[PDB]
Amino acid sequence: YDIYSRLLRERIVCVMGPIDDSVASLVIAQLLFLQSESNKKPIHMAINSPGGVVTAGLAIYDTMQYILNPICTWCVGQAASMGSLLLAAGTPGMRHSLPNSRIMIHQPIAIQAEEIMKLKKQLYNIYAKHTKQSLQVIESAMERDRYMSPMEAQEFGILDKVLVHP
Amino acid sequence: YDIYSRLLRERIVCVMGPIDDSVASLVIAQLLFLQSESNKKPIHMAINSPGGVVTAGLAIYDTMQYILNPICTWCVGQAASMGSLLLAAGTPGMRHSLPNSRIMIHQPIAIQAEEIMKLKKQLYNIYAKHTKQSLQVIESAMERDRYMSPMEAQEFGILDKVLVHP
Amino acid sequence: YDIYSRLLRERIVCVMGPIDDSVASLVIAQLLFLQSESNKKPIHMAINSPGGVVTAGLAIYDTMQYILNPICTWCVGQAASMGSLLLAAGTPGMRHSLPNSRIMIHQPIAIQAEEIMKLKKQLYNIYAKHTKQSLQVIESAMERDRYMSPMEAQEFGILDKVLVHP
Amino acid sequence: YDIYSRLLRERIVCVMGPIDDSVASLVIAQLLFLQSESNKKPIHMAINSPGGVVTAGLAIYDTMQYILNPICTWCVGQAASMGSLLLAAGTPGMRHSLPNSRIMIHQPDIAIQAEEIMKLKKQLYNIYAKHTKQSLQVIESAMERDRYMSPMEAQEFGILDKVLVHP
Amino acid sequence: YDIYSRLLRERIVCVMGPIDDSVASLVIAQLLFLQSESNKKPIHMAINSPGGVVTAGLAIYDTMQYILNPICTWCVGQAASMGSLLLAAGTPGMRHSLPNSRIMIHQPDIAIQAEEIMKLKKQLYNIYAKHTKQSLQVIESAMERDRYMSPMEAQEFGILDKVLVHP
Amino acid sequence: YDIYSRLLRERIVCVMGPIDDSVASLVIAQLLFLQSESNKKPIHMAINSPGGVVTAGLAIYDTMQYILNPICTWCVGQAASMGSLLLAAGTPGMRHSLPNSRIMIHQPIQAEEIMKLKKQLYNIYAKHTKQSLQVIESAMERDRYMSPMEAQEFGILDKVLVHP
Amino acid sequence: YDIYSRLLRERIVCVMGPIDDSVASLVIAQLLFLQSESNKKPIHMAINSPGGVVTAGLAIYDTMQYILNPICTWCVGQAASMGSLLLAAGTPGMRHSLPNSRIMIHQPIAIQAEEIMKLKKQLYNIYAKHTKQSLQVIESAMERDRYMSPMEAQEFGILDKVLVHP
Amino acid sequence: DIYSRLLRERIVCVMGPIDDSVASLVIAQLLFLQSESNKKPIHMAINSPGGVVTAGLAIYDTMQYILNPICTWCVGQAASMGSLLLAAGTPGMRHSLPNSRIMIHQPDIAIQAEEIMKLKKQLYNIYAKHTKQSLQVIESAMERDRYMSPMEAQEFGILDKVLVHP
Amino acid sequence: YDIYSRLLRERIVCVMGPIDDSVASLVIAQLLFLQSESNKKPIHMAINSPGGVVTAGLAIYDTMQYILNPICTWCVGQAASMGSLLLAAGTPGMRHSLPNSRIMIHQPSDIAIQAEEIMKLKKQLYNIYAKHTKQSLQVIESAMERDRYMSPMEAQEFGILDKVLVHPP
Amino acid sequence: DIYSRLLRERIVCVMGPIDDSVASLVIAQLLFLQSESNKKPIHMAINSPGGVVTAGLAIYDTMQYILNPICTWCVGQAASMGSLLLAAGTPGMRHSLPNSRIMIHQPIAIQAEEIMKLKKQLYNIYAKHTKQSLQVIESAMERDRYMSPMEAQEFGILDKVLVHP
Ligand SMILES: O=C(NCc1ccc2c(c1)OCO2)c1nnc(Cc2ccc(F)cc2Cl)o1
Ligand SMILES: O=C(NCc1ccc2c(c1)OCO2)c1nnc(Cc2ccc(F)cc2Cl)o1
Ligand SMILES: O=C(NCc1ccc2c(c1)OCO2)c1nnc(Cc2ccc(F)cc2Cl)o1
Ligand SMILES: O=C(NCc1ccc2c(c1)OCO2)c1nnc(Cc2ccc(F)cc2Cl)o1
Ligand SMILES: O=C(NCc1ccc2c(c1)OCO2)c1nnc(Cc2ccc(F)cc2Cl)o1
Ligand SMILES: O=C(NCc1ccc2c(c1)OCO2)c1nnc(Cc2ccc(F)cc2Cl)o1
Ligand SMILES: O=C(NCc1ccc2c(c1)OCO2)c1nnc(Cc2ccc(F)cc2Cl)o1
Ligand SMILES: O=C(NCc1ccc2c(c1)OCO2)c1nnc(Cc2ccc(F)cc2Cl)o1
Ligand SMILES: O=C(NCc1ccc2c(c1)OCO2)c1nnc(Cc2ccc(F)cc2Cl)o1
Ligand SMILES: O=C(NCc1ccc2c(c1)OCO2)c1nnc(Cc2ccc(F)cc2Cl)o1
Repeated sequence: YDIYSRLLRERIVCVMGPIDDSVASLVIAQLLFLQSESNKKPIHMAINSPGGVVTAGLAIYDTMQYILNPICTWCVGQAASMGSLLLAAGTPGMRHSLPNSRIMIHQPIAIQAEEIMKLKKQLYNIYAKHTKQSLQVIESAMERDRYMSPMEAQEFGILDKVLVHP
Repeated sequence: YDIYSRLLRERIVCVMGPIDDSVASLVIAQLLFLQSESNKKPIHMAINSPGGVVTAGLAIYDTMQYILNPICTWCVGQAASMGSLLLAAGTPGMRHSLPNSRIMIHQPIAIQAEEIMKLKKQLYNIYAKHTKQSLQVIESAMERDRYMSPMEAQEFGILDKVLVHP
Repeated sequence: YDIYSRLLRERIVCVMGPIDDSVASLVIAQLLFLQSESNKKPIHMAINSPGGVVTAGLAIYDTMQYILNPICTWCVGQAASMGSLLLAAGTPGMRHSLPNSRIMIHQPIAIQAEEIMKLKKQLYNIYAKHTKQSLQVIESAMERDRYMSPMEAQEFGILDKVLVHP
Repeated sequence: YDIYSRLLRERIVCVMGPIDDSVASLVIAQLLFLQSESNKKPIHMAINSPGGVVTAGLAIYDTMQYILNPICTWCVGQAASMGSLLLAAGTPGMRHSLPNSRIMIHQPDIAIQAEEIMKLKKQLYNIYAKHTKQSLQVIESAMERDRYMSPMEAQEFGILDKVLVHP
Repeated sequence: YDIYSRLLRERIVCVMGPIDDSVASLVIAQLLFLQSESNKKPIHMAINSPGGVVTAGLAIYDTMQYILNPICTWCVGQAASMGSLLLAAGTPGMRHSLPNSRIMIHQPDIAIQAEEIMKLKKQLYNIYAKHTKQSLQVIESAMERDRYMSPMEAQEFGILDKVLVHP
Repeated sequence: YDIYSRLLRERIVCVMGPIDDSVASLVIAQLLFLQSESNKKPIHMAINSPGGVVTAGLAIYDTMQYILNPICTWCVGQAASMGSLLLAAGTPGMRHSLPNSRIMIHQPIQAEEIMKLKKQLYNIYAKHTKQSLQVIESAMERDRYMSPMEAQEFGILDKVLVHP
Repeated sequence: YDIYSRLLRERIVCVMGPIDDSVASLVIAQLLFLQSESNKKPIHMAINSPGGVVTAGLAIYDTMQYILNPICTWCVGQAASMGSLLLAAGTPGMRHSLPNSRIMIHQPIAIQAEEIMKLKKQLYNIYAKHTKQSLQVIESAMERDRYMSPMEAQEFGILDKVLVHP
Repeated sequence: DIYSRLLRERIVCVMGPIDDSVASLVIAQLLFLQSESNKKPIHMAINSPGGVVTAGLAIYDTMQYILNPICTWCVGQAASMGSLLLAAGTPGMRHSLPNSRIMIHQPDIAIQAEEIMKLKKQLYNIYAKHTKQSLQVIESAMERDRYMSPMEAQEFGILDKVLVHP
Repeated sequence: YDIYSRLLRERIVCVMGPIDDSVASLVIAQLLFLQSESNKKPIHMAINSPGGVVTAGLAIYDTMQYILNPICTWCVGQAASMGSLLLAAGTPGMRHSLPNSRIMIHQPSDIAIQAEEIMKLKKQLYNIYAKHTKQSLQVIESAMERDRYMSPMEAQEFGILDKVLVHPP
Repeated sequence: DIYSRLLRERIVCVMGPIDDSVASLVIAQLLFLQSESNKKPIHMAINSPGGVVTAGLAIYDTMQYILNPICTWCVGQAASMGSLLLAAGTPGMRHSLPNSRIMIHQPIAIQAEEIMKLKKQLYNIYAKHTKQSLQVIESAMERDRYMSPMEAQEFGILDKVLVHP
């Protein structure tokens, strides 16, 4: 009996490792499943990812917003690139992080020059929406190759609570 | 059934081999499971690791502090780099080691220079917290490429009991 | 069921092939398992190994000494490097070998120079402890790139009985 | 069920392909298993091997002699190097071969010194001479020739007892 | 159930793809099984093989001759080198072939000496002549030609008995 | 000596194949070389490239503009991506092409920097073809090749020659 | 003649492609050569590099400063990472750049955490010395994953003149 | 050829890792220059992270054997056996450029445990001889995984002069 | 020209690196070269080898003994396996070693041989060692059994080399 | 090049495995030395474990073709086709160093008959130059073993075993 099954029975979705179309398919499938069991019971999303494909990450993001369930996000280990975007996409008041985690919002098929900027500005708006920061701040922050502490990411607007014990 | 399914039925979590994001996910999943069965019954963590990814180790570490269960750590074979951190992070009075084990605290997507130091100082504080040593002592020891014996590591504050037989 | 799953029901643990951190984890779990069913019924350890990782072998060794069960060791095929150490680590009077086996005690993550030298003396003492020989004999014997016959290794203190038929 | 479990349910042990420590562990486990089911019912060992690791073969050899069961050896396809040694190690009167099988006794894990390889060679010399009832000098001179023997040829030599076309 | 499991319930053994010691072990194991179910009920051998190891092919051949069951051979797609030898080794009157199949008897373990390759070649010469009822002069001269035969050609030669478009 | 040296002795620089930092080093070295022998005699640049590294091409481009020699560009086979940029960067009135060639200006680091390079290419094309920025941007958006006469009617090259 | 045997006759040293220990030896040898021909005639260093090994760059830098010749640096194509350091290390008034070149000072054998910061602070001081900026400005500037235009680098102090034509 | 002219000025380049292939070349050039003049000094430019010990000791023994004075120059870095060759220069003629990195901590065929300590103890004596420090000081220093600045190595006794300009 | 073409003008043959049929061919060619030019001037052999193919080493050994020149051997860095055999095969009184070298005579465990033909080769190595070190066969057999290196002074007292030099007097 | 000076002394090196690539060079050097003088002898140094049969027979026939006397020298080892070239020297001029190893056992894709045709061709060539019977050669070549230089001299493969000149 897979341990990841008894995790699903507790409404926990693990987003660990890089994010590609294969990972997104599972996460989205698990999210739509838990919604059918209850569109009211909250869902916990554990994040330990260095990023991945943007479209695959945006696929999870729109799915997190589409469903009606509240989503508790937990940053474990690290949440970088698209991983921090999913972290900030949690239900307001339910975005958590463990004390020694690291948060990074800087960005490290084949597309055109105008297309990467379309996605980049598309990322600017999503961050500003959930962190309630200005577009100019997000641009300057994502330009810095740096990690943030859980307390730093709380001051930036990415997460709400840093917990040592429940 | 499978021997690894029986260790879990006996509240034993194996942290053996190198540590990456994949290993940490299992350990954290196994840790959260045993807590649900009982937030009072202790958990046994067997460690035979040469280290691994820092964020993955801090992920397990933060989870060890998060849960309420007492955690008995056992160094078998060796516990080096992030492995020694998990060993010293056990519940005080329950950090064990077998007689012929070796303990090493020296540290061997990329990051910037200012970021790895944010992690070393993050490791300095965690060691000093559980070994009850000064930051200068932890820093000075970690500068030496060396292993410690169970009795050597016991005086330093890494483990509490050295057992040949119970 | 599986032939190796039926061996476990007969208290037989197979240490064949090279020894690494993966082998030690499996063997230790089986040893801890058989002890739980009965701390009095003996355990049989079949050895056909050319050696392996030192720390992984010492992990099995400390577990062999830790538990209360008597351990019958059987040298089948060959027991070289760390393999002979586990063979000699059996309960006195229960160290066997088949007639055409070869026994070798000579030794063929990165460590420093002092630490591998710390490990050989760690091997010297364990051999000298179980063969009742002097350290000078063990040091001089391990200097010879050579194999011993089962009766020769019995003369040396590595095993007690050489059996052709039961 | 699995055919190899049906073979095991009929006391048949398959020694096919090269021999390494991985093969020997299974064969020894299957032999110790069948002895527990019955130390009196014979065991059938089918051999189609070109040889393999010497220490792994001697593990099977010592195990074949250790147990109390009679062991019927059947050479199908070929038995070379350690395979013929396991073939000749059967219970006298129970060493078989099929008509088109190929028998070879000439020899072609970790490294070894020179003295150890000659130790292993003389260890092979003694085992053959014991079961073929030939002299050691004959075995040494025969093993010097890079050659195969026919099933009938090996019967005159003492490696196998019966060459069967039909039962 | 696996289609290869249901095939066995109808006494069909599939010899398809190249022939090695691994393939021979399966075929021999399945053949011994069906004999236990019935030493009288026939066995069906479907062949779509380009050849393979000689000793592995001889292993199946000797096993086909050893057992008592009648064996129906079917050439499907192609049967070349050792594959055609097993095709001709069927029970007389039970060797079939489909219309668009192709049969080849021309030839393309450890490293073998020169005298050993001829001993295997002469071993193949005799097996063909026994089952095709042809002379050695015909077999050797035919095997010298790098060529395929039609099912009707191979029937005139003695390799198979029936060429069927429909049953 | 080497046939490519007797080409150099006649003021011919070959830019054929993809463009990397290695190609630019040779072209820049050969361009600086021919200028010393004579800052007035023109230089002939044969181009058969599908593109390459942007920075290496701009290195060649900036050097073509830097030197005082007139630059005759020749599109033979094809000139795509950065190759067409070097083709249009020739001295006005000296940009040639053979009849069966094909010219491509569509283009196959951080997002803000990839965009900085694209807009940087827009200006270089518009400068040498004398077309509007919207025209260059809209043209470079189409994944397609142009005929030698089309590239003349666009400002990329001046003459299409069958025989000298 | 060979063009590379002719660049040297004009006191031109090419620093193009990535920088490793092999490139530095060639560059250093050619620099030491040109000084012997004349310790007064200037040397021209063309730079088209995306960076490389830090120690290899410092080898060229110390050699550029050691020799007595004036050094004219030319940024053609790009000068990133260690390339921008060599560009700014030219003789004041002799650091050039072509109009479409791009300059990057952000930085994209194994070392320890304390040692990578020593190299970073070592890069901070070399940049600050030649650009006449504060250490605080350099640290924040090198933190931005971005390239600079030739005019930007002229204001920041990396180069002195931007030439379209001589 | 620049490498033919380097030799014409009595300069021997030891750059990159050190193997038997490098040592043979270096030894040949050293033996060559001694015949040209047993009095004219030889200049050794070193940019190495270390390598095989026996090859380094081969160069060391050859450097000491000949009668010529030997000027050593640390350029870029001199670590492991490279620093040993650096300190093996003629006293008063061991230089280093300001941004170099000197390391004395240690990271052809397999060797036994006793025969790595004999090499390690062999390195201790050579360092103490050429640095004029005690063996106890050298041993404790070589245990620290860290680099020294040229001025630090000047204070430690590895080199004599740190020059920015001559 | 090449620096290796300048050692040759000074009668120096480099046996540096592992030994295969390719290395032996050069050494054999270089050795016959220096003897034909002069059968009286000595030849200097610098050795920095961990061993190699046995037959290739015996090719150098038989060639070293065949020619008339005295041969000065130099152990630099290390001389292990077949390297020490060529080192000990130098003309008596002309076998050198630098102070930090490491000499090994234990053999580590171009075609594949049979079991009987490896003992024919080991005994072939035993006799050559005992001949040049003037130790007993029982000592050489027992010595080559120890997986160990010798110091130049250790290897001198054993009979492998004659002089340990820091500087030439 | 040292190998160019070797040719100036009429020495041809047959070292390493034998393939069509090695044979072409050796034959060219042999054809070269005959043009220089069909009377001055040629020295063939052999340190080979064998190789392709057709390449060896190509070298062998050329050794027999030319009129020059050919001195063969076994250094290190001469196995498979290497021993054939060793015995193919002019009688009385086939030498060997003391520690050399001689092996006569033979350890594109060809058919069984053509492979058996090649062995019998090797049987006859050995018997011709060693002056032995086919029965002796077949039985000797059947043993996977090496011979000493004195052993091979008693067999007829070489003439002199030299320690010093
Ligand atoms: O019926 C639907 N859900 C109920 C459901 C029930 C049980 C599940 C399940 C889903 O998943 C496994 O167990 C549904 N149908 N269409 C959508 C919209 C949609 C939204 C996001 C996305 F990525 C893809 C889609 Cl299609 O929802
Ligand atoms: O304990 C929790 N649920 C009970 C439970 C959890 C997992 C289980 C289980 C029962 O039975 C088998 O598996 C829980 N509450 N919030 C979270 C999110 C989270 C994820 C990772 C992490 F490091 C820290 C946190 Cl807080 O988990
Ligand atoms: O109750 C214990 N065992 C009983 C047991 C029962 C069933 C098992 C089993 C073990 O293993 C599979 O099935 C126990 N006591 N101490 C520990 C910690 C420990 C000690 C030594 C060591 F090498 C590793 C570890 Cl984790 O565990
Ligand atoms: O316990 C034995 N039989 C009972 C048995 C029952 C079920 C089995 C089995 C064995 O094996 C599979 O399932 C036994 N028989 N002989 C020995 C000595 C021995 C010899 C060689 C070796 F490698 C290991 C050993 Cl223990 O033990
Ligand atoms: O008829 C037989 N019934 C026993 C049997 C029953 C069920 C089986 C089986 C075997 O195998 C799986 O299912 C039989 N078995 N073996 C032989 C002789 C033989 C022939 C060829 C060979 F390579 C090896 C041998 Cl031992 O006869
Ligand atoms: O010295 C120059 N010419 C002499 C010369 C002579 C022979 C050559 C050669 C050059 O090249 C091979 O053969 C020179 N002319 N302009 C510059 C500035 C410059 C501009 C761009 C650039 F990428 C590099 C530089 Cl240095 O320098
Ligand atoms: O001979 C020297 N100069 C003249 C010279 C002439 C021709 C050259 C040459 C050098 O090099 C190619 O052709 C010299 N001797 N010592 C130094 C100090 C030094 C400084 C930095 C460095 F990395 C290495 C060293 Cl050695 O310079
Ligand atoms: O005969 C010699 N003439 C000098 C010389 C040497 C090499 C040359 C050269 C001139 O010109 C180009 O190359 C000679 N010098 N040293 C030795 C012995 C020796 C061998 C190896 C070693 F590491 C140390 C030493 Cl001392 O002999
Ligand atoms: O012709 C000989 N010398 C002349 C000569 C001249 C210049 C050389 C050379 C040789 O070598 C390159 O430069 C010669 N002297 N002895 C032999 C017998 C021999 C012994 C061993 C061996 F491996 C090969 C042979 Cl041929 O031949
Ligand atoms: O001396 C001959 N030509 C002149 C010559 C001169 C120098 C050479 C050479 C050839 O070759 C390089 O150096 C010669 N003698 N016989 C033949 C015919 C022949 C014989 C055997 C063979 F395999 C191939 C051929 Cl073509 O030609």
